[PDB]
Amino acid sequence: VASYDYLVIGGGSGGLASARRAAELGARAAVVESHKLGGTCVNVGCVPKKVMWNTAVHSEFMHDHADYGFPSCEGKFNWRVIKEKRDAYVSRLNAIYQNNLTKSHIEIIRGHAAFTSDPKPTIEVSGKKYTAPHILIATGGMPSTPHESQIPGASLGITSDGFFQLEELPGRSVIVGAGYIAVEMAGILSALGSKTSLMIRHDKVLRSFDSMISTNCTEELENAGVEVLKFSQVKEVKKTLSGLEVSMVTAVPGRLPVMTMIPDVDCLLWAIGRVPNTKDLSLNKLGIQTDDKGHIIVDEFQNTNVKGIYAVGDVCGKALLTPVAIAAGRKLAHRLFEYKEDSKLDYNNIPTVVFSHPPIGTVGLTEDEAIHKYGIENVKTYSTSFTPMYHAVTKRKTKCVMKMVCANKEEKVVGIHMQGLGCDEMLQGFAVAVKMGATKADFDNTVAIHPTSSEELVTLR
Amino acid sequence: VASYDYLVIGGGSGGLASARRAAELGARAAVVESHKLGGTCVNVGCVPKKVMWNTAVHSEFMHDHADYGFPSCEGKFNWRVIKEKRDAYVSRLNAIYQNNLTKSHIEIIRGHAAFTSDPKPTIEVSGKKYTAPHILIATGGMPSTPHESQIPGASLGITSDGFFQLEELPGRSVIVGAGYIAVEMAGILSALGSKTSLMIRHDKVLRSFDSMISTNCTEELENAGVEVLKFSQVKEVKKTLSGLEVSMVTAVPGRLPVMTMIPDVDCLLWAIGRVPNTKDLSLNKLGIQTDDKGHIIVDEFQNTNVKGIYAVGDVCGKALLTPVAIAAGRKLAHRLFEYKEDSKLDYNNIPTVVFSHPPIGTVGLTEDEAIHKYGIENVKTYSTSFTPMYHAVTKRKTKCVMKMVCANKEEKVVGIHMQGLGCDEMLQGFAVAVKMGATKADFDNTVAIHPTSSEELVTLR
Ligand SMILES: Cc1cc2nc3c(=O)[nH]c(=O)nc-3n(C[C@H](O)[C@H](O)[C@H](O)COP(=O)(O)OP(=O)(O)OC[C@H]3O[C@@H](n4cnc5c(N)ncnc54)[C@H](O)[C@@H]3O)c2cc1C
Ligand SMILES: Cc1cc2nc3c(=O)[nH]c(=O)nc-3n(C[C@H](O)[C@H](O)[C@H](O)COP(=O)(O)OP(=O)(O)OC[C@H]3O[C@@H](n4cnc5c(N)ncnc54)[C@H](O)[C@@H]3O)c2cc1C
Repeated sequence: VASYDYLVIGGGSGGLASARRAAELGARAAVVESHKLGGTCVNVGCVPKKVMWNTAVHSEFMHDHADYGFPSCEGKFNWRVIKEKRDAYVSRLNAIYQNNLTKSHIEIIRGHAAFTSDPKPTIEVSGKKYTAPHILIATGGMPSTPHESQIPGASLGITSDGFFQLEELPGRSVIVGAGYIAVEMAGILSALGSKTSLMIRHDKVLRSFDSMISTNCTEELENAGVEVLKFSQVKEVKKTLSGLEVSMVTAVPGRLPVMTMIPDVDCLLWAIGRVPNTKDLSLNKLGIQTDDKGHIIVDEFQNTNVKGIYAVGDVCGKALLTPVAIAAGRKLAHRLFEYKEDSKLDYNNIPTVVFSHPPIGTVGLTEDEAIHKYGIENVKTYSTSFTPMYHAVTKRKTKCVMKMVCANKEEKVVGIHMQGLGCDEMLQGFAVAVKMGATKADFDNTVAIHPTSSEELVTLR
Repeated sequence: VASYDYLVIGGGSGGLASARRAAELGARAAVVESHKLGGTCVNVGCVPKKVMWNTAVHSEFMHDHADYGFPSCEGKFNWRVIKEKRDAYVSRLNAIYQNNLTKSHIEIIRGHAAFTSDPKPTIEVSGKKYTAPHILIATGGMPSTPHESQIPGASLGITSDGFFQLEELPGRSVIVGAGYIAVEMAGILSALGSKTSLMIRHDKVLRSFDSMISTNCTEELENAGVEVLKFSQVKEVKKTLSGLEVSMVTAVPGRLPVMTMIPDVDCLLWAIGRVPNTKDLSLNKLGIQTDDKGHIIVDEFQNTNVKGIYAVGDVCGKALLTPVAIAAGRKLAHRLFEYKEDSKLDYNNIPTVVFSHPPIGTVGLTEDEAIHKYGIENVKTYSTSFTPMYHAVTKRKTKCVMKMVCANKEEKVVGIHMQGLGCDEMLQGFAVAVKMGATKADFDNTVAIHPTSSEELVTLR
């Protein structure tokens, strides 16, 4: 039984981040990974997605070429040209991450880990046993898919994982789901040329975001050529002579339901949710607490109900973002190996960017959350809607919407929500400001940068 | 002699901003303008420049089309197509600004204003006299040009004003100057297809910016095809049979000077400086203080040496930016008509974006200024240099450089400097943070947004 100071299960965003900071602090650490280092983000997440988003953005701007005095671009997009370059980039990143580990003297145990029946917390990878006074579970999650029992022919559709395996652009695609992953996929496919439909259970996408955003995003999707099928869901899917045939039910409130068949579908993409990767961990062997979805339960310090065992990242089911897994993993390493018992991550004011077209940026409370926390009487919001200067000379147009949520008489900025060109790189700084507890006065007393879209946020009235 | 509560001379950024805020406070105001409302920024500055920058950005991205799986774009840029659309946009803005004035009940006195010999401060516009207890001078400035006496044939070149009158793309252009206007002009002309040369007196451009920026910007200019002629200056210009012939002297330190002739130049653009517009104001009639450049001297409250007379904007020669003129103008209106005697603009931490390729963003002190203000021992800087993810799949590359200047043990962020894709919309928020007095810890405790370039600033080490 080989012993280490720190055993990290899962070589993804949180695991690697935690292991590397620990090693820096003098801990003898080891990382267990059954697949490719970098985890979900690097291999089938953030990275390949951003590359594809940059590709879609190229398509959109190509539509404006003539408006800007250039000759019209004619071409059909060649998917496998970009797919190959994308795959290669991911390969380079994998090699880099391995190198980072070796340089830090972190041992890499290749294989699938599971807890043993042994008294003191111990795991087994390929017959060999390993243990440590501190063990971190950062196994992440996977795409959720419907059961054939509930939706016949469900296994005929793909998930976001399959999306990155596609070698050709699907002629016709149907995406099911209304979360950020669904929105992003629909946006990329549509911009690249696929006749795309997005099937959502209600009337708007991203319903957990501020109402101004969900409303605006749904509209922009439609303006971009995406067919948004509201109040609908798949009843069954079947393989026809040429492609799939999707049977769906549309039940608009105050109306009679109606069944519809969508034929000649080349790609059915399920983007309905994520499930934690805890099934084959043998967590029961140690009695580690989980909820009914399989998420590991942790306190504010990432502690599980068992001493010496922690969890961070997607596996805990809260704030499923790479930077959050990373920050939580680092804060943990500092608390354990630098003995800063107050070291933990504040899950409030975590910023998010959704790579739609245009992109969405958000941080803090939505107007509704602020109203429930401070009371309608104490919440004031400021907002604006304009057409970015970039479209002053184009026939095609997109909008830019911004909303600031303030609380109390001091007008503390508790939330910022926006969608528009450049909003993806615009958010970070304001997020710092909001984390610092800025008030509207602080924003107002900052000289604007002109001409930009960002200056609108410091000149709201 | 018609009397008002507030008389504003100049209908540009600062003048209009001040007049409108004053009216809001109940003041009976009037604005004197001899030309087009909107001033320099709207008519021959920020606006038309940004439109042209967006056009140049289109050209750059078109070079990457093939790399992103699209068929190569072939076309020659058609200048007058964009010039006409640009002119029209400026026309719309002019109409809008006039409307804004009327709606606020601000009187517009068309004509050139000058102070009279009259005791109490009075001005005359087209024979009629006007007065007020408070008069604001916001006449801005104009492009500086060499005297024929010093540089023969100087009048053969154009200024930034002339640049916006160009109806065709110059085949060969030479820009003289090393400030932001020169850099921007060179960048646009070069990207649009003109064989461009930038003539600078020393070895780098933007020498008043942080050394990392001036160095990087000079390199990027060269990588973009701009011929940077260092340690050179024009000796004389003459009109030949086809275009201009520029005679220049290149005096590299530690070398013998050498004269060179640049033939077939279609456009010689002087971007050497700006002179204040105070010459025909008859300021002497009231003994208003100015420096030897013609700039009106003011205290921290925009007061001139004469009671009841103020000045803001480019005419005062400090921080020549539209947002600064606007903020100073508004702060003044609040002090005068809302009686907030402490109302004034803080000229520290004013953010600036230079629309180069890639764009530059800066706010606060450069490393050298921080060292002179706090001492080498108390100044710490953090920086990084990387290739934006957007170029992971392109043959063409640009870099992204970022530098954070911290002071004292607390590591207060006193300066942020960067250049790279997206930096134009990235700065505003960090500027708010810096204005609030953030420390490196505040930046470090803000969760990153991934994948973006902006996340690099909150993960510096
Ligand atoms: C399509 C999509 C796009 C996304 N885009 C973004 C974005 O753009 N920005 C963002 O911030 N987030 C994004 N996310 C979410 C981000 O990918 C995850 O939040 C992040 O990867 C979670 O980090 P993790 O450490 O918790 O898990 P993971 O990264 O998933 O790593 C878990 C690792 O554990 C390994 N593992 C599992 N079980 C064990 C075992 N029993 N033993 C050994 N190894 C094992 C898996 O192989 C894997 O590598 C994206 C998610 C996806 C699916
Ligand atoms: C090429 C260039 C690009 C620039 N790009 C930017 C940028 O991108 N962002 C930025 O922030 N800044 C930019 N600037 C600087 C910005 O244009 C000025 O900082 C800003 O216009 C100054 O405001 P002002 O109120 O002081 O003067 P102005 O805008 O110049 O207005 C002065 C007004 O006074 C009028 N006037 C003058 N004399 C009198 C008189 N005797 N009576 C009656 N009317 C009269 C003039 O007609 C004019 O309209 C740019 C400058 C230029 C030249």
